Amino acid sequence: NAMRLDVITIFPEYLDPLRHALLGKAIEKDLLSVGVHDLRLWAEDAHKSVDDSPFGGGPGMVMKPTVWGPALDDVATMSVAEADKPLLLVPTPAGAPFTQEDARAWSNEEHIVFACGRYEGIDQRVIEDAKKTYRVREVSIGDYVLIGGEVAVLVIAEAVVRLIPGVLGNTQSHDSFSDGLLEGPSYTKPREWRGLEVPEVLTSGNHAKIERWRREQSLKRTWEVRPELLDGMELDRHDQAYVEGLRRG
Amino acid sequence: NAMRLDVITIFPEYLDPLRHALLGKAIEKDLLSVGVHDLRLWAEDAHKSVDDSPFGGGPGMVMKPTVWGPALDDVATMSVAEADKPLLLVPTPAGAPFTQEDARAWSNEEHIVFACGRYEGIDQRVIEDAKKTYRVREVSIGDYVLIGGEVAVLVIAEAVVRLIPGVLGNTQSHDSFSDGLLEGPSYTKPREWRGLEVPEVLTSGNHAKIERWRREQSLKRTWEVRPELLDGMELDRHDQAYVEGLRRG
Ligand SMILES: Nc1ncnc2c1ncn2[C@@H]1O[C@H](CSCC[C@H](N)C(=O)O)[C@@H](O)[C@H]1O
Ligand SMILES: Nc1ncnc2c1ncn2[C@@H]1O[C@H](CSCC[C@H](N)C(=O)O)[C@@H](O)[C@H]1O
Repeated sequence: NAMRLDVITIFPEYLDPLRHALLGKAIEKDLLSVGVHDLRLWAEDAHKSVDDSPFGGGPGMVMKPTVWGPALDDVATMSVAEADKPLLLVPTPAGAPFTQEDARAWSNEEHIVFACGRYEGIDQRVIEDAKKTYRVREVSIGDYVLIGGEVAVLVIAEAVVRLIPGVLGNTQSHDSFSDGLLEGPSYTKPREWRGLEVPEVLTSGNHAKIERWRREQSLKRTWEVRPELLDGMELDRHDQAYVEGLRRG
Repeated sequence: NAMRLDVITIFPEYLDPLRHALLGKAIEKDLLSVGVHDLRLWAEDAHKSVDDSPFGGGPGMVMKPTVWGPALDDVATMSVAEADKPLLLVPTPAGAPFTQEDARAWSNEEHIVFACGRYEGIDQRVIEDAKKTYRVREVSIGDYVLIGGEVAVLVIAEAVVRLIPGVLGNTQSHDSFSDGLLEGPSYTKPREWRGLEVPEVLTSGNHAKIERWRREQSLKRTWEVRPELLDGMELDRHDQAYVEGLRRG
């Protein structure tokens, strides 16, 4: 019943946070099992080389199929119709964007393997050949350029594992994007701090007005920061009139 | 001349990867200085409490202004006109998206402080009050929900620090999104592996044809995975005709 994550990387230590904070707690609840594997275990030469110059010339290095292929073959055997193949996630800025829908889908997986790139990335034939053994997804965490895939593993792992029942715990298991909108601001005690008062509606005890305030603040934050998300929705008169009030200042 | 990063968190150990791989090398080149601070140092009660129930009712916990405010005040003094204030980055899924343009801008900063949220996040008054001391940016790394802000610090740090001269090193300092397109696939030796041959143009030595192939493959990957990015560009006849050939199959 535990999700198994296997990560193949030249920097195993980068994945130490998979055993910290909430994911570490998930392991102690038998909800998560983590294996981190040094890609160099599969390098044959004495130099433990994992990369080589790109075909076509040009700078940089590309990771070697003769190392990656055996590594992926071996890790797949660690606890065929497509649905029965394990999932292989390959972080790359040229992959389809990671979405909350992906996180929900992947929370159902029994076994996720991650292939972590560095340098120019992994020879593309590794990804194609891996389809014989895995369901393969290339995935970008956003429109920006990282140094390696390891940090993207940590991102995806957080978003996926927190959707496994029991991981968040009784207090946080109850978010942004859920209804197409960003979440608004939150407040706690004291009522007044450094001259700033919590919105008075929140101390009114009136559940209907508090709930409307929360909706307004979500519309307002979305309008401020991601107004194009509102263009994709049909707002009712209450919400549309509120947003028009923002546009008029 | 070194960029200083200070991170405030209830899980300092999560930031251990700031001293691994390339960022660890950057520290050893005097290009980066990292401080990680336990938020609980600023908790007053014997219980070292950093969070409390939200105003308005409802589940979850919100991090306390009476802990965050002093923490941010103290860390700002660690090596006023707006431009002279340090930059405070506050990861939140309700923040403006992190972009490569942000990464370029922030690579010029002398001092970046990160406030890492957990639970429902940080009382919003902390963010507003912090504007007296910092230039403040709320930033989302993507449209998905994480457990804490620590992993988003690792993401932003990779994307920013790799733009500091000297960090990538002579071999990788020369990417996706640079021209609005995703990068295409890369290949290395051997020419044939598991029945898959590297594209023959790449072994032709013809630089003009190789360069055109690289452009086509970038257009193709973008069309496959992010076709809306092509809608935002005026492609010339060579590129538009190529993409139309993809649409016709
Ligand atoms: N936005 C992103 N999402 C997921 N992984 C990323 C990423 N940015 C970089 N990476 C990881 O970091 C590695 C090196 S960056 C590869 C850079 C390439 N020249 C390009 O710009 O397309 C990638 O192979 C991938 O594993
Ligand atoms: N996409 C994202 N980008 C940056 N930080 C994120 C993030 N998702 C979660 N976080 C971090 O994780 C913390 C807890 S998640 C807060 C969840 C909130 N109820 C909501 O859905 O809006 C946030 O406060 C932030 O620090």
